[PDB]
Amino acid sequence: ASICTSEEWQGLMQFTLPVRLCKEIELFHFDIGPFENMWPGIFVYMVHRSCGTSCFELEKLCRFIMSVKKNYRRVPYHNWKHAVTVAHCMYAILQNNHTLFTDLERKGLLIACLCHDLDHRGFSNSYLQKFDHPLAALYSTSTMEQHHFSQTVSILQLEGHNIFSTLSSSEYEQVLEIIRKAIIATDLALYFGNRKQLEEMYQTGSLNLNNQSHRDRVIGLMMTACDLCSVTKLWPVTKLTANDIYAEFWAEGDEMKKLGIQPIPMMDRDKKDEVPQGQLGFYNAVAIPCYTTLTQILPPTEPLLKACRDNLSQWEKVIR
Ligand SMILES: CCOc1ccccc1-c1ccc(-c2nc3ccncc3c(O)c2C#N)cc1
Ligand SMILES: [Mg+2]
Ligand SMILES: [Zn+2]
Repeated sequence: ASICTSEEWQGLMQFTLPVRLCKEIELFHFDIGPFENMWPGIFVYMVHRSCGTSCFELEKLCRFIMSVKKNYRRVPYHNWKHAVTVAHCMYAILQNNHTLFTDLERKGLLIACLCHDLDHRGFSNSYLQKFDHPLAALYSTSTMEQHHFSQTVSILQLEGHNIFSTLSSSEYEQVLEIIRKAIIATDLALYFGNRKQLEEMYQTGSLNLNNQSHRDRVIGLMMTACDLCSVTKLWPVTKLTANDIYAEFWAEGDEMKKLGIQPIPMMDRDKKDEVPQGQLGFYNAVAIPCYTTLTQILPPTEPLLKACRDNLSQWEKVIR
């Protein structure tokens, strides 16, 4: 794994954060998009507010963040901006439900959100598994997700990067399991089963947050809520993000075509006309149920569902 220069992390320590952004960052609709130079700084701020000013030794934290940034590729969608967008959505969830989660979970989840797509190559799990890529031989299921977690550990086991070193033997193992389960939950393939089980546990009153399996499941749905949060931003932001998702999906579809294989419509740039109906189906089948279940379990997350419904109405306006 790549190591950040000393200039990078030292520049991060002195980073302030405009006072006008302090109130803005707490809101679910917050789009980091216009503050590029501030993103690593935005992450420090979020960790300090949620976990406390002395949770991690500033040196190691700033080293970790800048090295996490350096290991993200210059892909159109699954890049550094995506990692920070996802961590910000988690920050907002955690702030709005602060005491339902422990100090370890809050630090584990923020770190996992930032690391969740580490070293993403611009390719899906279906692609890598179809074209027998080495990563697909090393990890049978949740291919990239298993690699993203492996990349997290590689950054942790770097000189002066171990942000969890002050925890106990027990706690370090706990935080690493929280991170692993959270990163694996970002594999959309696992989501459908997860969401169905939670809807069942909620509608029958059996859901219990103290039950570790039920807990891991709620945490899993939170990771999904964060990973898909572009659908919860203001319409022009959601639109702009859709261009980046497509830029990546269509570059994948192009590689498949060169190998004489027809990609699914979302990865086919010749099928752009079906983008509005494709977005519509995704909202109806994935996004809406995700936020609906999340709102039932964690009511202060309701603005995510409202913003997703608002965007569903927008795609509906595009179709007509
Ligand atoms: C998958 C997660 O990516 C996202 C993550 C976050 C937000 C949106 C998305 C998202 C990407 C592509 C599409 C999409 N585009 C299509 C284009 C043409 N024809 C069929 C299509 C289609 O069926 C689908 C589907 N679903 C839908 C949703
Ligand atoms: Mg991912
Ligand atoms: Zn992601």
